Amino acid sequence: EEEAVRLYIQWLKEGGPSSGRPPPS
Repeated sequence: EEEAVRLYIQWLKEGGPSSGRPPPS
């Protein structure tokens, strides 16, 4: 897809909001 979204993915992949880290843009 990209990298931008990909980090959302990666974010989400590691738990997203449940992980702790802020959403990537």
